[PDB]
Amino acid sequence: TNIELKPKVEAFLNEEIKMFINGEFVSAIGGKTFETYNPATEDVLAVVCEAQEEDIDAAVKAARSAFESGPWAEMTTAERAHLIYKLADLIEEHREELAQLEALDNGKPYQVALDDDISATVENYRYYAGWTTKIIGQTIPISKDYLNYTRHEPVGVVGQIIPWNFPLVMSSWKMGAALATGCTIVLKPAEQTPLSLLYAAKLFKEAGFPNGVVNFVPGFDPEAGAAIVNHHDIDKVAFTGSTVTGKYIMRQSAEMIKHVTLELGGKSPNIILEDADLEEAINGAFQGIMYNHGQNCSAGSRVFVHRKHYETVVDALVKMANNVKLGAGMEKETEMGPLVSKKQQERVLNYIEQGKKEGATVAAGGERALEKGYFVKPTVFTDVTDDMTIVKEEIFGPVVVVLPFDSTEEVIERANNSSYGLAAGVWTQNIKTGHQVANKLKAGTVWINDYNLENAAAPFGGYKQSGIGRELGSYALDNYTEVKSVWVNIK
Amino acid sequence: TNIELKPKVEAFLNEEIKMFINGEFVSAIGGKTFETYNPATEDVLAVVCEAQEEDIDAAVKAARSAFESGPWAEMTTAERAHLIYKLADLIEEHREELAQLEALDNGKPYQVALDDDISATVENYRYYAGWTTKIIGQTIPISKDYLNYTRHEPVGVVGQIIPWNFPLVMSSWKMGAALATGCTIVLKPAEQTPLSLLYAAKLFKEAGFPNGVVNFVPGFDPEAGAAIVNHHDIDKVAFTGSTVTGKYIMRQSAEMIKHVTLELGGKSPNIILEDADLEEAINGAFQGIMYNHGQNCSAGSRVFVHRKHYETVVDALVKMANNVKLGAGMEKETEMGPLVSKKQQERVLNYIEQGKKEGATVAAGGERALEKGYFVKPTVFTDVTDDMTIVKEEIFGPVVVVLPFDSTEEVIERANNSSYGLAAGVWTQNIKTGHQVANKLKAGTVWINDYNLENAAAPFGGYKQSGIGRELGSYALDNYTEVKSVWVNIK
Amino acid sequence: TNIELKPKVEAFLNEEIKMFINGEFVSAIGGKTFETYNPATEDVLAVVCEAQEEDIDAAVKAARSAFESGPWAEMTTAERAHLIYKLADLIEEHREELAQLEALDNGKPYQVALDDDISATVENYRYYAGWTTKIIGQTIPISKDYLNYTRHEPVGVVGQIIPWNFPLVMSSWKMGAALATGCTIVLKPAEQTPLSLLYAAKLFKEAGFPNGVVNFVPGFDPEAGAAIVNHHDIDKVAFTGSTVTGKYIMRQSAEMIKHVTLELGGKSPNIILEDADLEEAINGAFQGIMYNHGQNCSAGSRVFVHRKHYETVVDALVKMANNVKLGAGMEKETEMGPLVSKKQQERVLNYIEQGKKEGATVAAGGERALEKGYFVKPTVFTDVTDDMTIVKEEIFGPVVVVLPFDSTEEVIERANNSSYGLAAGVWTQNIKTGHQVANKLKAGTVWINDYNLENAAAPFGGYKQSGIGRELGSYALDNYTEVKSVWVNIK
Amino acid sequence: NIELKPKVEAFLNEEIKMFINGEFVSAIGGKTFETYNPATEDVLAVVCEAQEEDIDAAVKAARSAFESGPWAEMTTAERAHLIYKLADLIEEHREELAQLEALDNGKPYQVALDDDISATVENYRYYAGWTTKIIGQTIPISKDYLNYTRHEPVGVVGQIIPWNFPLVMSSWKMGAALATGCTIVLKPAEQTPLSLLYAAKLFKEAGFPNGVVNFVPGFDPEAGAAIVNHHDIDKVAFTGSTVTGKYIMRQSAEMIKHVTLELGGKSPNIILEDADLEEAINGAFQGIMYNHGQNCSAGSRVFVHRKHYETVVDALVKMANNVKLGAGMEKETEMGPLVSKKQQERVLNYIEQGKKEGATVAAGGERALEKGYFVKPTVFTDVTDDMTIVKEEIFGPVVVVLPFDSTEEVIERANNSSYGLAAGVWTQNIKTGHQVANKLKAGTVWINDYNLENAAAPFGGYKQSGIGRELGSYALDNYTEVKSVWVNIK
Ligand code: NA
Ligand code: NA
Ligand code: NA
Ligand code: NA
Ligand code: NA
Ligand code: NA
Ligand code: NA
Ligand code: NA
Repeated sequence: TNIELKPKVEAFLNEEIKMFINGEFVSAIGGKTFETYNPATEDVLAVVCEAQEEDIDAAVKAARSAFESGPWAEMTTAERAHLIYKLADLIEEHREELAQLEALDNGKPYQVALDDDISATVENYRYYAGWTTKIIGQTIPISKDYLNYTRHEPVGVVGQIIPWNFPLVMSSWKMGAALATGCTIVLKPAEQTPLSLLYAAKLFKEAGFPNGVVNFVPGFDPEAGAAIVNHHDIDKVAFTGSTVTGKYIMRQSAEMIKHVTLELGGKSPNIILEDADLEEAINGAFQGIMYNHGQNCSAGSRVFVHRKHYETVVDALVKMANNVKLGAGMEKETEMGPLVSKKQQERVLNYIEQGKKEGATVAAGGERALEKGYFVKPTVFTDVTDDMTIVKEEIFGPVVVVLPFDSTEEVIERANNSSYGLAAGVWTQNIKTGHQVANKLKAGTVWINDYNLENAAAPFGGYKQSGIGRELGSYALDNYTEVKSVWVNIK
Repeated sequence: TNIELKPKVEAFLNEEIKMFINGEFVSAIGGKTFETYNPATEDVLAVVCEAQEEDIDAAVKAARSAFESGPWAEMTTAERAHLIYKLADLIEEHREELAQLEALDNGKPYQVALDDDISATVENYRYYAGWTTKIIGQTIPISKDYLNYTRHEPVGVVGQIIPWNFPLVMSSWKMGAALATGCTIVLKPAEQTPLSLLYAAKLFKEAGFPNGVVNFVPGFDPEAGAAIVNHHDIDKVAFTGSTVTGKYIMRQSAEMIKHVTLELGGKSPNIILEDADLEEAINGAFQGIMYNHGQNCSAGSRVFVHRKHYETVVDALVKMANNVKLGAGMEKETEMGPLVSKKQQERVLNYIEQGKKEGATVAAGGERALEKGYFVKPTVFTDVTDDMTIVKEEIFGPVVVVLPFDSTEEVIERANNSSYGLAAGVWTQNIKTGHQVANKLKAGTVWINDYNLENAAAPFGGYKQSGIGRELGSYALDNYTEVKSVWVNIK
Repeated sequence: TNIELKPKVEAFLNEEIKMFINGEFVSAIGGKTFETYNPATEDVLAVVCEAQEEDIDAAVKAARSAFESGPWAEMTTAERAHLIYKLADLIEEHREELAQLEALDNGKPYQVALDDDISATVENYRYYAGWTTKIIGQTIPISKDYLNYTRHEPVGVVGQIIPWNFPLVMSSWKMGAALATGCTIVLKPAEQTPLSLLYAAKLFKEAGFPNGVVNFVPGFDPEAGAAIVNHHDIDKVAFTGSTVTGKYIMRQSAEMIKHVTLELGGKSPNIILEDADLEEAINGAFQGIMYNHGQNCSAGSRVFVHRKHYETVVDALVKMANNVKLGAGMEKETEMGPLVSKKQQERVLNYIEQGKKEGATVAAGGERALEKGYFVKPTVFTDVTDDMTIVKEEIFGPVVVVLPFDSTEEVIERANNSSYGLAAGVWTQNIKTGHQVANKLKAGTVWINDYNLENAAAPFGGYKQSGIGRELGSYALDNYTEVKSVWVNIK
Repeated sequence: NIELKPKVEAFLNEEIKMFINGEFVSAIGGKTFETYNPATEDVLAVVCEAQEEDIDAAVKAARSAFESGPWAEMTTAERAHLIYKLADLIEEHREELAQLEALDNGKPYQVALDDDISATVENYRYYAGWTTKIIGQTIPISKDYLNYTRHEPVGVVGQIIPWNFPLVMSSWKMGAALATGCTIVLKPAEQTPLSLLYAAKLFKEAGFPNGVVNFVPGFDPEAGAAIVNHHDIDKVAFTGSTVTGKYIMRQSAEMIKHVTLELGGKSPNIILEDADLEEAINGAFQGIMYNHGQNCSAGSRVFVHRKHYETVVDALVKMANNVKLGAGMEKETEMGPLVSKKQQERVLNYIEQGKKEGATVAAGGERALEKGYFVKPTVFTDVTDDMTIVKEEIFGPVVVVLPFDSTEEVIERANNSSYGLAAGVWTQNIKTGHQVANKLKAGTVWINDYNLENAAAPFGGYKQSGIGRELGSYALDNYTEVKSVWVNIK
């Protein structure tokens, strides 16, 4: 039993989905299109204009112009704040449309898209609306003969690329901080998930964003992706997605000495210590990995359990795994949707095979589910060791690896022995051991007796090969900023 | 008349010069040595142990181990501040020694190595010892169910590579900020100028630095340099030198998703507007380019002159160029010493040639000077245009191009039309013009009615191809930190 | 002639004006009422419920209980930020009603209350709405054995008392910062101008403020004001008004060791140096004193003019003083309305007399104007000396004193020679002088080539007897915060 | 028996001079007063006595040093250097300063050396580092203006400090004020002027230009009032009794002088049911007995969960009777005398008042030894919230121990006080520690510890325990005026 389609999403899917360049909704200069799918049913869900290299130079020129002259270059910070703020309101106004688009286009459940994704995107904008007037430089006291101050100047035209797992919320992670600073934007959504953002384009127009401040260019990584990465007149690039493609972007960026920001993958450890509150910790371990179908860079894909509790938690995770209600995002019953694509499904089925072939046991799941659509069963793997492919590599599906350990110093050593370092979970009732452990984990975010919490105000990012830089909080601003130290001789 | 050699610099130079690894003075593991020259006389100044890849490896291991355990991992921020402070005192103490080594090894005049270099380095250390206790994170008010806090953790083992133009002071730009955050160090000084730093090693030992906190690995870019940029166990990398080599570093760093900071070359404009205080602006224009033999990334290598004053400044720059007293850095009368090497003298005479062949006029200088040593005459070029190699590329010598202009909007445009953006100078008595112009120039440092000022407390660095990141100031600390977001569930 | 009453101000004025306690519009417990006047006609404007000691108690209990429990105490910073922003929207929707109310009740011209007062009140609440999410504390690295962190906790219930010269805007200076930290508020408007704020009360309720977060108690200083400064359960106090009463408030606050923030009077200098753009400076000097009929603690009430220009600026100010069009605030052609009260007209006419008695000359104005109304003619005094009453005391009317000077060193001395230090203006085209002079003036804000500019983002407050603390900008938050330093032993 | 350092003997062999305008001077009118050794009750030294006219010479010297000459023209680096040189000298003279503290204040030598001197050295080192990092803001409002703020030194500051940590308290005051570029008129307590007056040599030697610091010993109604009421002092800072604080703020009002106050307390130290009991017992005991209880943030109220009450009472009584009482300059002393006759009497009198309202003295409750201002460490039992000794700052080694049955009950009883200086929480639970910390109305909260202070971390009172914070970056704001500059560039 189904969620009735919102009239505005009907009217929107009923037509070719246009790109948004220089204030206008447009086709690709050359007329190419591509299809996005409903991953639950595998039908074409919409036909979308495809940005080629040439649509990207157009988007760069519009952003370059909006950055140098016209209202965006001349507004006070109070006016810019006010724009970002009205955007937040219109989005909030269209919350149901956007959540349906996310459910339909990404696959995730409607009600979680609404409660989590949409509300976070709104609040992110609202939080960044707030920074615009508060991005301060320094005055530095050095000597009587000089006034010394710094300016935090927006770097300019920003190229941003985002993946398909939290489409709209990620557009906001990118654009809220970049906009707060006065930059202009050329942003490409993922091929699997363009609809969320191109719908939101209506909302930027209604809010009154001047022409060119924001430019949305959907398409493929080798064409629209590359053309952004390689553009001579883009001042800075931010990317989230595969550790692999990150390497590429940094390499390409070398050429222009362009600042890079990278939010990449993870194999984040979720540590249940001997004195954890097991009630809570089991739920955390399960939510840790299963939330968004495991399609989450910071998923707790390695669940470490003290030996005392090992069997209890395996038994619980197994029971909860076989209980998940799989089905369509737009069906009210659904607890976990399908994976985003056929390719994504095949890759995680592959990993499960490698798991088996390496000698690990599947204690639940391990295979596809349902009649059509890209589903996989929640999977729990057991009898696992540290050097196994499934324990080392990011799978990006509802697949968890559970790992006994015997001492605190041991679990920190094994949690840290990864070139990933996005996130980590620690479950202990003890005040001393919670901080001591959090301190010693090499990870950008540590939750003590929780997991998977994000907020506009708290920075998020990787150590080691999980990333360069932070997004969210005050920290994300520095990425979009170029520091100028002015010395005024006054002797 | 010669500056008399210091007893301690004589003893140091009488022996093979050792590397500094894990608290110990040592030879290269394979016993290789290389020679470093006195650029005034072309003699061998010293023989120096040469670090190979395996030496770099021993430096990383010693750094990794001083980072994870032992006194440096365990001491309070106050004990760390004190070490850095005592270091600065010890340097102040051996100031004449270090100044002679800079005169001898690098070439610059003794007195200016004493008053500028040694003194700035001492001051940089003292400024940074002050940060150690004040490196602060946030507590973030989000919700009554969580304590949210960030930690600024040292990134770990830091690979650092510096050039030959301000050898000691440049070692402090790297080490001050890094050590202040708790980081550990493997640092390579330039093949041309290893002595300052290797002498200074005595002082880190004497100050009581724990073993392996700091490691000094003299040698070549293809060997020691590459081994640092490629090492898998180095967490972060910092480099200053050619935009050329910067690109290579950034590209290799991509493999490991390693954070990079780059301080690179410039073609910095020094702009003399109509209402300049002309007597002042003339000296700033001459000093802007001639200071340190023009071997200065932020040299005012393009002097822009409002047309009314163009002839006047040229004549002055010519008369001044021809009066500089060239000689050995250890002779008392010397105002400008030799260029650092035969290679550098060739690169610069070459640029001058290209200058002549593209139609520019050599108004003063234009050739080598004296019987021996790597000397080039201070050089003034007129009848230049924006598209000339000599006006577009970094020469890295005492060579200046003078350009007339007719309007402020014109000179703004022409100053900015460059891939570089390290520094700029503007001279004007007017309150509005000063800041308007400063705001409009794309440059990491803008001096209004001054030039070439640096201080520990003020960040320095390039826009565009002049770099990524900042050194000095609070800002430099961010380069050596990883931000950890901790969520403490208190529901 | 006349601007017609808005329907909603008509409805509001046909009725007894109710107070606002604990989310309810109420009468005084004892049912007392008082009158407020149109200063243009002397007519009764409205009758208003009069808060007594018992009404303050009821207000404080409601604020205390809204601080300790219920939605305001539970809600996230995001929700709290959102309430403050919806408030600002409503104030903007009612912009015309609020401006009429201000013109009618305080006396200033409608157009300026609308363009200045209301828009600045909107912008102040928009600005602080952004802060609630960014009131950050510190994590302080001291020793591995501890976690150190500080929380900025809201002080609690705060008592705020404001004057009559900018009634609504001044309510936002106090409440914007206080509410952003999560404090609750008991606020008393001036007896001359309660209307704005009590109309604004609808808007707090309609925006969804929880019961008791905000409580408005109109009345008199000996009853309602006194009950506020003396109340044992009010945690913190903030006042703006005469230096005299500030003294009283600070004294009284000593008995409870209560943080005080005071915003008081001035005798601010506006200084025209030899190389000023004389045209902009003349206008700047005239607006500086004449804006808001001189009822402005930071009015440029001593105009210092370099000798070469004295006569020119005296002529122009006399002519300008003679030309201002005096009229009711609700007549469309009026440039300056009347002073707020009979008492105020009397005090300033008295100052004028005194000025005359001490041997100063009245170059313009110096007497009442029109048939009815608390009007006073814009007034210019010449032949003044530094120890005269009129040049030392705050007059709070459209009365200015013009003094010649001969050197920069001289005018700095004379400007600073005052117990006041609220503000200062300097007019010069020279980049050195503008900064030199502004560095040496003892004033909380200094305008170089302008005057009377305020913005939510820039701090305002006085040196010496002009006050304690700052309002506006990030700085104002500190006044409403109590710093907690937490030590977590993790040994 | 610890022997006098030769430079300490030299210092005490002479009348003790004030320090004004870089000069060691006698009082203009020639008055002197005595300071005593509170272990032996003999005069320890005869000190020049500052009168109103001396404070007035000090303010002039200070005003002049702020407004012109080297202290007003130095780079922040030069100024930092002077502060660091001071810290070194203090460290060089650590044994001398420690002995003076032990002799003048009464505290044990080893503690004076290990705590007081090292803390004061650290404070100056810490603040020397700030002088270069006192930054203001550049504020992006509009393109027509450059907006920036300067954090300027407020000017000549007036500082008054108590006798319980004489040298460290001179640093909490001077460190942050000097870092901002202010100049100083400082009065040490009449009971303990010596450390400061010795340290004055080190300021001169470090190269402080004349009149940057000026030290004026004497009495609160003469030198003290002169400072608070002086027309040319820009700002005032005081630490001492809640009562003198009211007077200070009261007087300060007349000139709209910024006040910073650090005052008394009755701080709770709360042992919950899941504390580590061995650790919480030691902390409860140190928390009150450290520095003989003459410590505004002494945990003078120990709340114990009912389950553990009798256990901790037993241990506190045992440890209270174990402390070794004696002279500060004697090798084995763990706790010395109170600072004066008047203090010893105030405290015995609080003891009487507790007995007579019905509390039981489970240990101590009377003077100790033949001569000197000693009182036995004292533990109070059968106490209720209502009693004098439980509401009022006693300021001696006297603890009151109270049972509680619930976390809500103890939080409310801890908070039910006009004080809020500090608090301690003992519990092994991660949630409970931060919830409780969050709820206590107190400027610093220690979780599983007590009495920790460090130059980096703010210290200060809620409610009547003070206004403002000292230490940390926070302290700088008290010594600063914020100037907001607008530059029209339209
Ligand atoms: Na799709
Ligand atoms: Na990384
Ligand atoms: Na050399
Ligand atoms: Na750059
Ligand atoms: Na009225
Ligand atoms: Na004041
Ligand atoms: Na004494
Ligand atoms: Na207080």
